[PDB]
Amino acid sequence: YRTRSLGVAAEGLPDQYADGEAARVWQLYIGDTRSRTAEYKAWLLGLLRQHGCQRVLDVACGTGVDSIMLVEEGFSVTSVDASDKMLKYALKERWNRRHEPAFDKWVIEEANWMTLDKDVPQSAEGGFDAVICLGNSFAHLPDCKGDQSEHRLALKNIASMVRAGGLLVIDHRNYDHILSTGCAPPGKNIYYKSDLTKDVTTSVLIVNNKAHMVTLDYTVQGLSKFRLSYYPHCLASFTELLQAAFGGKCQHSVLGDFKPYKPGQTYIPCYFIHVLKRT
Amino acid sequence: YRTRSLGVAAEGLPDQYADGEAARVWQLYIGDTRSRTAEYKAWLLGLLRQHGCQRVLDVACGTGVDSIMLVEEGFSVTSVDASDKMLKYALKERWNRRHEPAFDKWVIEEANWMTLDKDVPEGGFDAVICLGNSFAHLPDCKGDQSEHRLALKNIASMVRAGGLLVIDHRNYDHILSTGCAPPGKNIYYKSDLTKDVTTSVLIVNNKAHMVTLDYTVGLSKFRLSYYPHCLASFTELLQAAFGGKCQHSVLGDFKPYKPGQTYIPCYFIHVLKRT
Amino acid sequence: YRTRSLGVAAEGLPDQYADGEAARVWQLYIGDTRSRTAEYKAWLLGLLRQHGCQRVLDVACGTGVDSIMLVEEGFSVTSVDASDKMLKYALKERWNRRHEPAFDKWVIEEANWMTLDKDVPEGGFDAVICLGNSFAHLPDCKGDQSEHRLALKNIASMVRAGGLLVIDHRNYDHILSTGCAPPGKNIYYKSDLTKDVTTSVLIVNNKAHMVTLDYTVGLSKFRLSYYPHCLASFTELLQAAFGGKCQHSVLGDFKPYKPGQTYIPCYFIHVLKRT
Amino acid sequence: YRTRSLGVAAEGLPDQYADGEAARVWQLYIGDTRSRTAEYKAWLLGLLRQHGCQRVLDVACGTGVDSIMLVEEGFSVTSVDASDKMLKYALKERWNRRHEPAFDKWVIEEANWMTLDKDVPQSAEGGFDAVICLGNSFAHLPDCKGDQSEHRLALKNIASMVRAGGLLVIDHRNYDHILSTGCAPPGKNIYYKSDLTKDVTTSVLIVNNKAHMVTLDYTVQGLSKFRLSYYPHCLASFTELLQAAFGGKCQHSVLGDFKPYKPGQTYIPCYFIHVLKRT
Repeated sequence: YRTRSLGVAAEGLPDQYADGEAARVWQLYIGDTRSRTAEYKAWLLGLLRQHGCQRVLDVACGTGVDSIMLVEEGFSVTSVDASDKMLKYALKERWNRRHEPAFDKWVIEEANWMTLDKDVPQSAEGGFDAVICLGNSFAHLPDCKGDQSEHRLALKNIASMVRAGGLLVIDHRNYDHILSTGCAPPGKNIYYKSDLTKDVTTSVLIVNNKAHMVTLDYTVQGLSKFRLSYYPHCLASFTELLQAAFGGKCQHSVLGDFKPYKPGQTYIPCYFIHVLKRT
Repeated sequence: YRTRSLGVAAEGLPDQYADGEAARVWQLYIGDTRSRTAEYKAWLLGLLRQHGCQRVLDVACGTGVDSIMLVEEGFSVTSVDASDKMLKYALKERWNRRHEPAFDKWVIEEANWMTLDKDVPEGGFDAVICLGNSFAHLPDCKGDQSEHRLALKNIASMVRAGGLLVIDHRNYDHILSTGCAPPGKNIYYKSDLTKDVTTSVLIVNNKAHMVTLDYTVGLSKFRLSYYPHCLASFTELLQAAFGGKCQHSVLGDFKPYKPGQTYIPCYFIHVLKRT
Repeated sequence: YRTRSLGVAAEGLPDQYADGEAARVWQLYIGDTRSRTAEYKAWLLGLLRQHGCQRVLDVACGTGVDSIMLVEEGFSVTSVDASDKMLKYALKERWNRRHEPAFDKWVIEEANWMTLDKDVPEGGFDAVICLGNSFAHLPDCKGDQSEHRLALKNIASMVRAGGLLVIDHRNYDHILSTGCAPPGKNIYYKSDLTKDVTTSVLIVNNKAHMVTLDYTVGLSKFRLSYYPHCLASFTELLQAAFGGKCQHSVLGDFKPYKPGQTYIPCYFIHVLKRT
Repeated sequence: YRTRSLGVAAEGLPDQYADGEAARVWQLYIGDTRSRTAEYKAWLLGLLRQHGCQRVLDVACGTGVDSIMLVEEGFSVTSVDASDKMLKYALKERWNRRHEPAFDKWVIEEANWMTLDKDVPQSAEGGFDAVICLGNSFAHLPDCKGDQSEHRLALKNIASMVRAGGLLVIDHRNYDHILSTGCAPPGKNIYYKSDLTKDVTTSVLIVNNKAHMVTLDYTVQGLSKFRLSYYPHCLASFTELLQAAFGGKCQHSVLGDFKPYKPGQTYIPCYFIHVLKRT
């Protein structure tokens, strides 16, 4: 006997778990995007301009921080997420600078990976010049069914957002390394340096000999604790998933931490970033 | 072993229960308010202009529908709610008409009853409204009503000297005594959904303590709960909230209410003026 | 991600909730029955011997304390319950006096009301007893009381031609109307624990539907729930269970009950004889 | 709003989860102890008689099947478990043969590992001749705190049940092998052959690079599904845990599937069985 159904709000009532220890401390966590690194800004801006990108779809924009950078650099951006919880900060900022003309034109909407075609809006045009999905968000999507086919669908829908000749930019942490050291240490984000000091417990879940989940239990120092989970995408496999998603008719390369990656290199990157161009 | 903590979102992941069969029927319920009755609009507009109210605080604005009416009628409105999931529709609409000047000036923020002083953004508000039976959403978790006392004190303190509080509650005198909260009885917004409602009364230690409605409305279920505030007792809660320096009257369904009258109202609305 | 399914034990592991602060206070509650009142013993023994009952079925024997009395008094008793956790104490005691011949012959098995025919182990029982307000444990999950109908039919069918059913329920007429189930009022076993009880009444669609007692008794909490059976309605349930071929009378606290009497009883006991 | 507290029964009511899909199918599972293997009976009986054991403590007797064998072979047995759910079948059988004199003397009680000293009863004597904990039950005990110290305590208490000169017989599946193939296949129990046909999903949980849990999700064929978890005890470590438990004053050896085990041997045993004698 719950007093209200799961997932239903009520006027003057916080939504179900808004108020808990874990929530309060996770918000402190997605509120540390106050230092975009210089190397990241110069590489994303450089890639999108080498390719003549003007219209960009930011998938899983979260708080909207990559997107605000884009809007400020003159791109025509539409930014979507499934999480209303995160989208609220994006929408706030647009509203604050609602009065800068670049931000008037900023499009922000709700979308889900699984229905991404129906959810995203597409102008007197059709087809985005580049679609970005960065910060290791794709890995947030679990393989609930078991065979990865939700990953297949999600990547098909993202794929289909990319116009002919356009780019998909999409990253994951280096799960090869993680599975093999058994750790996902903190302080490694190459997009935004934190200055929070954190401990992390790393839990690796292997089902029937295939890694299936990586779960990180954070302690941040005011001592507090939250948990986030990821699907451990191995490099070789993800590349394939992406290839399948454009049906082979594409050009693919791999960066490790913004730089070209050649298998065997001695530098072990924190992140792998895939840039595909639709042919 | 949850895979993520309760209450923590993730890029490209629906928040925890956004997607359930209850949620997706409750957002049809939150969205069936497309017909503010003529009677209500003429009453609220009347009461606010009779008193010279200009700057208004809408507490628990939910989708912002009363507030949109106020913005359109030339009031200076700040509208708050605790629920981000309802506030999202208010924010959306402001954004869409962001281009009308009245809506540029519409202020919308998060606030919670228990910290209302710190949350809301000068020398008071002229009138503060809390209508649609929103106050009744607030449960008495502790047991002694000490959270309604605090909430009311915070709402109270939003009202400047000489200003108004308008605050309503469904007629729980009558519900408790028939054991039923029937649907179709909102005097503010006429639905055209047809619904069945199961009414559950929870009495703790001989005091009514909760009223829980299980709706059926494409057939499917959700549940909402309410604290059954009795008329005599609410009046007292409000009187305590201004410390007795106030004047109070009671409407039943927009009309003056005299105890004993034969017309049994669906809602009681208190209008208080701070002295 | 539970680590083991709900309801599956494991060598050298306490079953799921055996160890909680509620459990370990409820087993103090199940164990405070060390004083069967003189009045009760003289009544039940009297009623069973008046009627010539020899072979008796104790339904919902719990710790087996009424049954132990019967074994000691020379009856041929089979005692069943659904709960393994309460049945464990019955079984223990039989084992300890396994060496007295009366206890060798004591039959103790698991059974559930809903399949009672298949579960209990010839040509009927002489009397079937269901005392201590155990029947009221059975909730009306479906909504229409169709599970009490089935249960009663199964209990009924345990009673041979010319035999008795003795079955009681607390006075829920009176509880519903004061809104309180006070403690200290068991007429079968006097506690000397001191307890506070919060009484919660749940009324669905104007029918009382559940009574939930939150006990406080070294201070700590547990909760038990009950279906509030009203006297007039229970009588009918029982009449339907024998198909009308039966005779029925009502005691209030071991004494004849005439509607209107000034003595308001704690318990109603039905004694029915199959014809 | 639960209607009764977790863990409290009521007359004429099944206990909380007694009735579910999972329960109903797990009972089918511990009801397959109808074929003790010949090799096991001849080895346990032989070991206990080589050492002159007469008084035996069966820890985690579950349904009581090893114990009934012992009572029938003339041992003075006391059999304990924490699970009332399993103990119920042991108690049933004793009651049925209550009238055989060997079974009259059979002692059956509730005990928990963590309080095992206080819980078990000890005759006009003190100290059991041998204490057995077989069938991989010890592995049922989780490391909830994190540092294995519950294992330390539990093994101290079992240890302390063993009289001077007496034996502790205590086994675990071969978790070395399991962790390394990522599988715990079915059909491997060397004590009781099943004739149920089962599929198993094997899930390995590695926390901060130490294996922490092995969770088995069974499907049995009437198609039904239940889950059981285990702590993955590695051979080298368990031996140490046991050594620590007698404080070094003991004699230890290891069997693999009833036979002597020498590290490096080509036969990979399903189970490791430790026989320690207290000095």
